[PDB]
Amino acid sequence: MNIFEMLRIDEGLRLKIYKDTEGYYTIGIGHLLTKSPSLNAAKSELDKAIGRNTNGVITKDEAEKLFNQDVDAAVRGILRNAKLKPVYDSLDAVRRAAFINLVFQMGETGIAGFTNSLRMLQQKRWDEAAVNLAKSRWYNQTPNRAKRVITTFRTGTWDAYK
Ligand SMILES: [Cl-]
Ligand SMILES: [Cl-]
Repeated sequence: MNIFEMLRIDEGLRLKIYKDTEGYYTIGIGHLLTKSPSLNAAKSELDKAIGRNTNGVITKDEAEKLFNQDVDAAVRGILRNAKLKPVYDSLDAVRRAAFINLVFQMGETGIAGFTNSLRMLQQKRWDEAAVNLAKSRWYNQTPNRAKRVITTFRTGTWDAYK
């Protein structure tokens, strides 16, 4: 198991524009297109991201390409972020994948306040961090995915995902 397979389980793959859990226009492997309500604004962004007139549909290859870009940008953002970087550095390989998942999902941004959880993770207080992470809109909105991520942080293994 690796970050790609992990996120592919969490996000699924859809080749036609769809709405995500928050109601946003998405495509592929969790690739957010726009937060606007307009399906046309979504088709426009999609064509712009693909470099072709897509009519809201892409191929598996095109989906995989967006995915590779997005994981690369997720990692790079973490490494550029002064709050994130030290946590990431401190973690083992599995837990690093858990942190990447969290950022892919919610942006460098929204996780902005796992301030307390982040300090807990850096300190390696696994159980306490898992408890703190669970007190979040994140956990309440997408409880099954949150549980898997949380378990990866607690345990440092891929058990939640076999
Ligand atoms: Cl893009
Ligand atoms: Cl879920």
